Amino acid sequence: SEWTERKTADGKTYYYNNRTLESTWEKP
Repeated sequence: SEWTERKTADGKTYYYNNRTLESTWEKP
């Protein structure tokens, strides 16, 4: 488990990063 791919009710799969505390919306 490296990146959190979770679906927010907005209909978006947001990649939230709690490892370094960063919000990523574009997959590296």
